[PDB]
Amino acid sequence: KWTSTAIITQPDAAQVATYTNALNVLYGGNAPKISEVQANFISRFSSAFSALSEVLDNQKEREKLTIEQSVKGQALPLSVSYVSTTAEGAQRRLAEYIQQVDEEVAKELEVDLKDNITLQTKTLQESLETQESPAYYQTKQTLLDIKNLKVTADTVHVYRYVMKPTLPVRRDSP
Amino acid sequence: EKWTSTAIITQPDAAQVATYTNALNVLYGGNAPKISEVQANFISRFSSAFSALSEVLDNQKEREKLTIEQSVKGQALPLSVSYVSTTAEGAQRRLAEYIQQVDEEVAKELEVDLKDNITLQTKTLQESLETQEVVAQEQKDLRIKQIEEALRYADEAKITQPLVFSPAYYQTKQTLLDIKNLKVTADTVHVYRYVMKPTLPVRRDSP
Amino acid sequence: EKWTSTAIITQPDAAQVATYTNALNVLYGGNAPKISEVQANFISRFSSAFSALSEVLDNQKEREKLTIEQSVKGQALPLSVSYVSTTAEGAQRRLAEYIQQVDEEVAKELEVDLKDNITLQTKTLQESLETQEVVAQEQKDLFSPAYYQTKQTLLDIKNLKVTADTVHVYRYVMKPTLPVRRDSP
Amino acid sequence: EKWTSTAIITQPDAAQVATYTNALNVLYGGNAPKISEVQANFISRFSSAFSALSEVLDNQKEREKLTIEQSVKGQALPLSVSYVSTTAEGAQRRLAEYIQQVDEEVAKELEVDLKDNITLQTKTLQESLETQEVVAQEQKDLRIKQIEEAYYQTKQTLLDIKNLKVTADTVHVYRYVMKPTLPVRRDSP
Amino acid sequence: EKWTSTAIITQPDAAQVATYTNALNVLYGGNAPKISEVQANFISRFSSAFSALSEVLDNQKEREKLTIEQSVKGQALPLSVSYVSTTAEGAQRRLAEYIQQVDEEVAKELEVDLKDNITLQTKTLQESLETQEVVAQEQKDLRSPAYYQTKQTLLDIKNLKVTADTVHVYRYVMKPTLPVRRDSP
Repeated sequence: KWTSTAIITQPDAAQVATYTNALNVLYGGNAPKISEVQANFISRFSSAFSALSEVLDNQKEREKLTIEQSVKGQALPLSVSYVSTTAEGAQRRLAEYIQQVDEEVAKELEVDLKDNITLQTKTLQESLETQESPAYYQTKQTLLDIKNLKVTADTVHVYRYVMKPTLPVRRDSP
Repeated sequence: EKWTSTAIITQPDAAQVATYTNALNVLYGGNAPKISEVQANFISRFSSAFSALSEVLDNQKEREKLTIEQSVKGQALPLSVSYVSTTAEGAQRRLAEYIQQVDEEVAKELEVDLKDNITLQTKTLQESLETQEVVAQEQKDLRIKQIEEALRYADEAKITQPLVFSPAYYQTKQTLLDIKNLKVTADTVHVYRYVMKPTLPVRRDSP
Repeated sequence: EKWTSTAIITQPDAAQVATYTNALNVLYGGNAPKISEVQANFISRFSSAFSALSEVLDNQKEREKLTIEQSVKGQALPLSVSYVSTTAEGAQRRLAEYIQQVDEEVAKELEVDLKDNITLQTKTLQESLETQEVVAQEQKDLFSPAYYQTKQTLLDIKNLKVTADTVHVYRYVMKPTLPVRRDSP
Repeated sequence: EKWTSTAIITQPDAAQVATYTNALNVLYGGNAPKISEVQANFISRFSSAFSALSEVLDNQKEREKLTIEQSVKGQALPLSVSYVSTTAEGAQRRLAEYIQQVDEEVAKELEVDLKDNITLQTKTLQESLETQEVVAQEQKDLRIKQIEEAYYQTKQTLLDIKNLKVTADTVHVYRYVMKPTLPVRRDSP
Repeated sequence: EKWTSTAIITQPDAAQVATYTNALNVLYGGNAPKISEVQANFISRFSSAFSALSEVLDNQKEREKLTIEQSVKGQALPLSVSYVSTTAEGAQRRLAEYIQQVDEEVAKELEVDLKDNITLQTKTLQESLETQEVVAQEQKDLRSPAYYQTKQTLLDIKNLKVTADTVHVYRYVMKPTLPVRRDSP
């Protein structure tokens, strides 16, 4: 028994920007702030990561995955940990899990947008059917931008490391 | 013969709140609470109720242990709820039931709290127009007799002697149509969302 | 021997705060707190008072255990209060009373705070009305739109019906409990 | 022979903060922090300093146990403070004296901050009065040379600013919810 | 045998943050975050690093113990930082040490970021003035004093001296202590 520990935090503005712009494009000044977006992402992460963790404990060969606030009482950072049989085993699995979550959340979040790109086209292809016009021609520019952006399956990250998972030097006290 | 089952639940997403969020705009527009806020209020209402059920259940004659705690001690969401029982699927069954129980219990309270708002809005809006059109009549009956005070510009005054109102009052009457024609499906209002469904305990607890 | 009764309480209903909140609009228009903010205020004053009582009851020669805590840990509301006593009925009884004690005690301080200002603005508004009345006539020798506002707001101020049965600083989520079983000795 | 005294303390009420809040409006108007925000900031300062005292006192040869913790664990206000001492009446007196000690200490540190914000607004207001004047009068001379070959309130503000001396005696950083108690039982170890 | 030094730290004051905020009030102008927001971000950045240091220091062959926890439990600031070491004075100095070892580490990432931002704003206003010189040409091609403030600022930006030794991400509330007693089993 050896525990690897990573420390993680909300994705930085850079890591969101792609997704956040898409939201501006689609929603103007009703689009949520950058800050809120990062906050939402790490929320989504932790929330899913703690499910992984109940699940991992609820099996024949049980595993201890862990998410807690690094400074007890402070929203960020979050420090995650994992136990495995060998020092390098932990250090590698944690990382794998952190990524496993990230990916799975991210995927779902990309789905939301690629859904909204088509679900809020039904207001853009629905102003052409309203005509067939002064402020009305701005809708033509917005639909051009809602076409100009492409949500690549590698843009969104819902977390950022503060400390990459550790190689434990000592083994766990039993 | 004690096994806990746990679930992880969070605030309801926007879609599950659509119904109630709309009706709140229709009835209020500007001062109407943001989706964010509604979402929060809902989960808050759930968690509060579930923590009461919890207390009830422990003060039963035939004691039950149902719990609610923050999944990441310190973070507001998600909440992880758990329940101990006779058998593994007993726990898993009952957890779920109890979750719907609270959900529903609260969903009803909301639906009631809404039809209560439908009442108090209409009461004032009808009473506003009943004061607006009691005097916008009167002030136009004053004019038809303050001009009928004939003699200061003589012949032309007899030509001085069909109501159209502000588009401010025209809007109010149009919204009060929507507010009086607001339909509340209690089966549409959902108060929490799953992160993880109640678990089927593989092991068994013991101290 | 020792029995613990337990209520669960929360911030007052939007409706339960309505009169008070209104009275603050009439008295302050845009510096007047949101309903939501009065709600949170009120319960905060409840729990602070309730905390104090608790501490006092423990500092008696004849020791009493009254406690307040967040029902879901590290989640603001609801709060669950509890009382220990010698009989299950007695525990339930005394709790509800203490909750009421606190409620009323806070309410009447908040009442007295508002009735300070019904009295206080009827002084600060003749000092803007009857001051602008004779000071108009100093322009007549050597009427304002803001003056009628002052007149109107004062008219509203005197309409205010605030009996100390206005203020309610908490609502139950669950009324005190009748404990089947006593404490683990 | 150990006896714990206990006060419960909260943010100071709107009135005890009157001057300082007004003074903050005088210099910033619509961008001044809310009354509420000041109140919060004040008690936050009290608290932080109180916990310093507390750590300091527990590092004497002559150890003293003075503490501060939220009264409702998990809820920001009120917070309850306690002090242990040798004689019951001795605790109650010292606790209150300490509460007063911190209060005062902090008030002074806020007095300074008022002054520092005066002397930093002044030099940004004047430097924007001068830069609006001597760069828009060089636009009046780029209209005269084109013809050839409420900011007065910002000064009024500045006079109110100049006439904003605020007494030290007004500022209180906490309000009691419960004045420190006289312990009836003694502590059991 | 084993001794514990303790410091209490907070968010940095306006003064310590001025240098950095001024620079943001230039290049982002009115989209610059509030000082409140800046101070907040700083101490956040600090503690995040402090708790990483702590994680590393425990992992060393000879384990080392560095601590960060909220001074008043469940209150945001102040933080209580602490260090254990063999000797009294040694635990004091090495705390202080590890504290500045972080303050620096952070300031340097913040210098790196401001640098990066300067390089973006310069190139974002180069790319604007290369189109504005396609419109300044256009002015007397068919035959504002507002966009002459854009080039006027993009010089304050071009200037900006911001040395990483003038960026402080924490303030002491209490300097690391000299432990009178040793610890205990």
